[PDB]
Amino acid sequence: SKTLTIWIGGQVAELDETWNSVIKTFEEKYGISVEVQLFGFDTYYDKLVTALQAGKGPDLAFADLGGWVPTFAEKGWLEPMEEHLKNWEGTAQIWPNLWPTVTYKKIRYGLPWYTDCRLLLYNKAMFEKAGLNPDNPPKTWDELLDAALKITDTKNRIYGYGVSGTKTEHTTLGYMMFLYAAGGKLLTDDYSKAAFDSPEGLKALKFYTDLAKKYNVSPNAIQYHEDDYRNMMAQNRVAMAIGGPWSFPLIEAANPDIAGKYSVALHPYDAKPASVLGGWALVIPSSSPNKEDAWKLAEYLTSFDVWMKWVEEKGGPMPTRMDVCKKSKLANDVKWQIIFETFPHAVARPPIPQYPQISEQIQTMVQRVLLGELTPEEAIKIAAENVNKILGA
Ligand SMILES: OC[C@]1(O)OC[C@@H](O)[C@H](O)[C@@H]1O
Repeated sequence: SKTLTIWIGGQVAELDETWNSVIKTFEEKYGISVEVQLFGFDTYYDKLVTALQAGKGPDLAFADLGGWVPTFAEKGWLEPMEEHLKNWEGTAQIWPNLWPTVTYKKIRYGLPWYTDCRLLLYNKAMFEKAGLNPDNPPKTWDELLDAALKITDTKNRIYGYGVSGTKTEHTTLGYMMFLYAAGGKLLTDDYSKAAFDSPEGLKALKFYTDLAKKYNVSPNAIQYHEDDYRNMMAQNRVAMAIGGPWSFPLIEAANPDIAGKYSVALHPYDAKPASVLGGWALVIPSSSPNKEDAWKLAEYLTSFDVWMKWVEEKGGPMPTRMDVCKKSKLANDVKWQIIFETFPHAVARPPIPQYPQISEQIQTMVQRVLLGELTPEEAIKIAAENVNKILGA
């Protein structure tokens, strides 16, 4: 009596014409009507939590691979998908580093649908205009700073490197990119304790925020993040940001003339190369009255034919299926060589129910420094203390 309802969230929800085509094909094939709701990234967690707490909303929902599935599963909000995955042809094709991201107490509660890792996204034409070689992007923090300073011309609203400092996950991810590039870690290996209140973590915090505050190579970091910077990049106003394969269809939609005029590279680093893992899974709420049809939709959406067509048309994000990654023409593109080589090393946000609260502490830490309310030393002390209380609660 309830129409099958899917909630699609995050940046990929902008590809609404592609989604409509995909869903219509499903309806034709299965004779099941689908109610679709699309959600922007920045408020999607709060909306999804609101619904799951109430026992209402979707039969199938997007959930971030960055800790949401363990958080929801711990509460009993999600239907287990072990039995379905055991019987599904596709299971052995999902990149294996993705299964821990949707696992709670050795049970899988989500089906990874797209994935990514984070990289330097940069604008070739802007490098060239500044007298830099586009095909030789910065490899180190020192080179990143030099290139960012050389490109920046704030008087003409031109910026070398966009720093995310909003109260959004992008800011945590930005800090993590620099933390791991400095040879630090977010939590201890057993997740019991904060690990970022270290000399490495301080160095990362100071450089990430200095790019915005001292060196002034970013638009206002308190107001803007990765997705804003990608759109500015399409206008040739921001030369470098953190991004990845989801960025590709989106930047090309914003400015079709930018095709071929942007690329990706391993993000510049200090002590160690770093990348962070991301993406979205499909989950079925335990309160759904339509659980079997919801699985049928998940199965269809994560099928070979659907993902082959998606990649053919849109060129991103990265399929969670190995066979599509390997059999599609993605590998012909140099952008994708870099992605496939980096992905297996990408570090994961901790797959624990505490993660969203922890991310909130990292966001606040960065913001308070950017706002001049706290020194990096003061901010990182407080954040780590709060994370340890969260983990001990
Ligand atoms: O694909 C980009 C993305 O949606 O950005 C936000 C992250 O939290 C997600 O995991 C994903 O990487």
